[PDB]
Amino acid sequence: LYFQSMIPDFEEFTGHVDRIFEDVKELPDLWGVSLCTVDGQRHSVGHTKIPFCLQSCVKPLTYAISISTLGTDYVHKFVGKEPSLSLNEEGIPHNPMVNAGAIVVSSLIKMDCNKAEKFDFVLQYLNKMAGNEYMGFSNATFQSEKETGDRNYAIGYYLKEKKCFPKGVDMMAALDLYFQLCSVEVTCESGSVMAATLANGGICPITGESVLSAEAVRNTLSLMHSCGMYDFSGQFAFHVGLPAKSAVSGAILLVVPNVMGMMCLSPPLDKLGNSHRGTSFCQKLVSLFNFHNYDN
Amino acid sequence: LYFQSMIPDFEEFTGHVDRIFEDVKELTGGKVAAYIPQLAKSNPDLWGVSLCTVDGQRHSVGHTKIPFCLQSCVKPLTYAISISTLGTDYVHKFVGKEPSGLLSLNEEGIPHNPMVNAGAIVVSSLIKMDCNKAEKFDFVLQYLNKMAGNEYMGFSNATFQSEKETGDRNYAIGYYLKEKKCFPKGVDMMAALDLYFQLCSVEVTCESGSVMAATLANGGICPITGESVLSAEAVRNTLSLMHSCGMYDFSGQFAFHVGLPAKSAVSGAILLVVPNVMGMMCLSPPLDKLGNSHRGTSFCQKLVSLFNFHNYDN
Amino acid sequence: LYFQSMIPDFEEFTGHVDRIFEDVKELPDLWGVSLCTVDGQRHSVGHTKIPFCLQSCVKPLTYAISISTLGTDYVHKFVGKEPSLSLNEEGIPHNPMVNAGAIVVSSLIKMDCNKAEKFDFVLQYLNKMAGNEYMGFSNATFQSEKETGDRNYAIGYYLKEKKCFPKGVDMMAALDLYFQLCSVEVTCESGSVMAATLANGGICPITGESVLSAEAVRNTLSLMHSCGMYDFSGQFAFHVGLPAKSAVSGAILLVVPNVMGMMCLSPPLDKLGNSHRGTSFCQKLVSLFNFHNYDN
Amino acid sequence: LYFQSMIPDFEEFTGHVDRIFEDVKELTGGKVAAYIPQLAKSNPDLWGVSLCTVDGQRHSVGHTKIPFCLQSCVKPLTYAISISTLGTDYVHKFVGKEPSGLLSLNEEGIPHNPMVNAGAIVVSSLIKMDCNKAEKFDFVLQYLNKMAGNEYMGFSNATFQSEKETGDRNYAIGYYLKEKKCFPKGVDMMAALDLYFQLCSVEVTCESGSVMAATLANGGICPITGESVLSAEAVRNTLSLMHSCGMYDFSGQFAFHVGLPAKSAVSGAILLVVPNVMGMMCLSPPLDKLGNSHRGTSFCQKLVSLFNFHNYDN
Ligand SMILES: [Cl-]
Ligand SMILES: [Cl-]
Ligand SMILES: [Cl-]
Ligand SMILES: [Cl-]
Repeated sequence: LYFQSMIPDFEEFTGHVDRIFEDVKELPDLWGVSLCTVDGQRHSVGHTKIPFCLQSCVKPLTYAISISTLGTDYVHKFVGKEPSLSLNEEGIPHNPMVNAGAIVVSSLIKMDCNKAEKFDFVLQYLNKMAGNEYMGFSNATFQSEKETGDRNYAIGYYLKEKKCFPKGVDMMAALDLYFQLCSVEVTCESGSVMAATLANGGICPITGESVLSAEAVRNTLSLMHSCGMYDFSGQFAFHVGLPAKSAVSGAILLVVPNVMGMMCLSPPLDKLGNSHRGTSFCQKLVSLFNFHNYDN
Repeated sequence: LYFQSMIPDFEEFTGHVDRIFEDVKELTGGKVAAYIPQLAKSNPDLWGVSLCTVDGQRHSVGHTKIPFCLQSCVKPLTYAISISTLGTDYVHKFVGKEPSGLLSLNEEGIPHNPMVNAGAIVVSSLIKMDCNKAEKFDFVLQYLNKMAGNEYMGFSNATFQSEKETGDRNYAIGYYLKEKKCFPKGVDMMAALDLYFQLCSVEVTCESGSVMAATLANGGICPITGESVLSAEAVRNTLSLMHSCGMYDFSGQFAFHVGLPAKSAVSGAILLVVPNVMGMMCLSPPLDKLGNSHRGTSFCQKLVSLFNFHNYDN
Repeated sequence: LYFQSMIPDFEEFTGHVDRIFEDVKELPDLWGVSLCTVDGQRHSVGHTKIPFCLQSCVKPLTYAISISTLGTDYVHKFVGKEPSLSLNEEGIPHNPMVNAGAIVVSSLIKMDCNKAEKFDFVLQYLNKMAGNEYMGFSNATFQSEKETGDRNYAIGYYLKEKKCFPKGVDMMAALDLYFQLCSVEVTCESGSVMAATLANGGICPITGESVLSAEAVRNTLSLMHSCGMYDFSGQFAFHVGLPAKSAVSGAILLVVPNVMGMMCLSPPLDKLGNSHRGTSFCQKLVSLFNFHNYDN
Repeated sequence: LYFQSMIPDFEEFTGHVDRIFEDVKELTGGKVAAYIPQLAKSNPDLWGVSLCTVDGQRHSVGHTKIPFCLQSCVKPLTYAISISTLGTDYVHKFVGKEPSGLLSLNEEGIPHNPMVNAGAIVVSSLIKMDCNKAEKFDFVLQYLNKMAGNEYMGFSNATFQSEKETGDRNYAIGYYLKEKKCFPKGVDMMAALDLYFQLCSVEVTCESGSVMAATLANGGICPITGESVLSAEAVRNTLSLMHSCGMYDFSGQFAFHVGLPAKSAVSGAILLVVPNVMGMMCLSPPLDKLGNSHRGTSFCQKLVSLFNFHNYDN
């Protein structure tokens, strides 16, 4: 019912999406948008079958998995809940959407097990969030972050120094898993289904599978709202007012709660590290359809 | 329809409100700011909650007809008036749109947002710039009256004179804003402070405050009068900034656990908006360390978590 | 004896001073340098009889007077001792050379008395530091700081809010005195004698009068060394290595301990608010004569 | 002549040194860092002071022949070597010249100064860039030997291996410097860390350390050998930065009350320079809250104030 009021006519709605997508082209030239509604209707326009690495787009997914498997109380002994590297007053990374927090979050998953298993455990949730659609792995990107990710090594050693990891966790193992998860590949199409799972309270809308808890989803959407677009997060919360997560790949994972998930891809980044076209497209779509979280 | 799903049964809902109100009485911690024992506003046991739904249903429990000064609760109201009369583009040349950091100016040389004192002082200055002191006040008071559906609205001259004589923090901010050139042309800093102190001294009750909060919950239309008070744009902006900046240093925790637009004040008030459902005003003077009502905050957390009112609840 | 080794031949020394003064002209066009040795020898070149307001150059003088009359222990309950507005860990202005500290310092002087008397009490020390040479007052500058000094009013109200003043002190009275003292006028010639008093352990070298205590002078020279040139203080300490104080008037009060005091005037300021020519002249003079505090 | 005025009578001077050394034994507060009870360096009662005048007179009292690792005391020595071999202009493209703030990079994107770990790591990297690990070490060790007039100089492999295995703070700094591109061309970050950890593990005694400090007091000429070890420019820079950055967060207090170039270390050492008079090395392991020797600092304050050695004493 709520969905029906927000999008009465799907074909008409996709027509407007296409028009905005087109306008935004007035900005390689990779440009794609896919969406998946909470009742499983789909639309892609442009370059939506090209694989690309999740990179930071994975941060809310791993956080949601940690909450789903361990609960809020425990997770947030190790990572904070608000916008900010550095550490906060309690001596922990500010939130799960900044690198230091995402690294700590990564360390929390299946602490009793090895590298291969941790990865496979996360991957099983990601597969289900995507309704078993396209999910790959870029060894090129993985090896590149391993060899050149000095910023993350610096953060890792700092977290270790400040005692920010759970007992018995090897810092280097946690970094290795974090780099692996950043190297998972999706397309706009599969990514949109993941975002739709978050839009749909943690149930994958193309399979009906329960993937994440309501608590995990609520927490994740809250932190995406406030921390999901790096230095542009405040502007985005004000003008667009929806949970989103950006990445250096030029991806934007956007959630419209109880309506749809979307994944946009356009590699060229603005000064704040967010897709120039993706961001502009979100603003135009939300203004036109009154999807802002505080639209009446 | 949407309201019906969020609150299927009003009477049953008010029954839960009453019970939580009662449970929260067990909480006695916190310190009252600017305690004057003769004054009802300083009573640590003052405790009241009122609400007004977007379709005009009402419920009060406890001390809901005791007047108290809006103080910081006026910040989002004056902001909403400025946007409604001048538009986003113009207002936000003079004030920012985001949280500051647990005060200063931002990268563009302007106060971080309308919910911190420096931003609220600038926002005060923007209203009816071509007119005099009396008229600015009356123009704001007319919007406030209408937001409250013409229910109780007073003025505390004692509070006004007290802030004038001892509000050193705000004078420091005022001179700093002047030094950094943060005010519009033709504005006298001292006049803008004077107006800000006046607006902070406007009095409401839980009941009249709840209606102001309901006007925000209802897209800018006062639900007990049908009047179009604020533009939709004004309300949307206001609710966004209340969500992220409305509870001072507790704003992050509140956004995470409660997930609603709220504004706290040193009076121990909490103006809470549940969009498309209701406005609520809670009052309990004893403050926790971050300056927010110990009981009010606890009550909001319990009510919102029981009823799934968090903005991102499924 | 020590002076004799540092400057064996005064006439030869002044000849080099003149040559540097001249070189620096390759930079109104007000430009003057005066010096006064600790044994009372004098040299001026350029515009050394033009009065100008001490402004910030007064900050170390008022601080020295406070120490001389009240002692270190007491003064430094209210003001800190190191480079940094804001307040420090103990809730007090960082040092006497920043505005907030200079304002608090001003408040400490003759607390039991009125405006006129406070001023006259400070003025009696300043007169004696200058060996009774030129000392005036600019009402233009005083009224201008009163009407336009919003930064200082902001600081004043902040100090009052944070309870940084001694008991019973009216903040506005303290600001008024601080603005008055900033408006005291000297020439390069009279100013050089003040600086020579500091170079000579607190005895005015043209009169033999004991003006300030050894403790006051030592403290003052220490803080001038580290805090006396605003954001350029670290560079200056490293390359020049002498106690100096700059002001917005384009003045530089320079002390060469046990050798001489100097006052330079050149109104055009660099980006950090210090006289472009004055600063350059200090660097060249010190490199040539090996006057750096850590020169062997 | 200048020396004669500062210390008119050597024997009388050493007598006062001895008495202050004795008085300071009453101070037992402080905490020993990285306490290993088998190791002499961890003994809270380890207490020694040696000095060497610029004309080569010597005095030791207490535990002055116990080796200990230079740790941070090596920072100003490696810096002085870099300036002496490469010059100010070149070195200070890679490291700043001033105190940081009670860690990060400065406005120009470089470590704040050579006395903080990040600056000392970069300074390490600058030395003999065209050569290998063994040679860099030996080249620095040769200057250190000469600064110490060929007196005691050792190496603790236990300390070196310990920092390699558990120095997480320094690895974090190292990767950050690499990320921000703070090293010269051709330098491997890990090699520079390894060298820095090696130099920190070089051992001296109070006696040999005092001579190194005397070389700095004497314009770069080792006073017990007459050898020209460091350039005048190197020494002047080094003493300036020790004055302002040498005692971590206590540097301001120390500059104000003591007014001399000094460098503290986590070992409880204090290398103190009295220019044109003497070098001194004090050792007492228990540290105050800011990481400086509780007894050493107190002893320096008492000695300097009694003898008027403050740089701005008249
Ligand atoms: Cl790794
Ligand atoms: Cl006023
Ligand atoms: Cl005044
Ligand atoms: Cl290593």
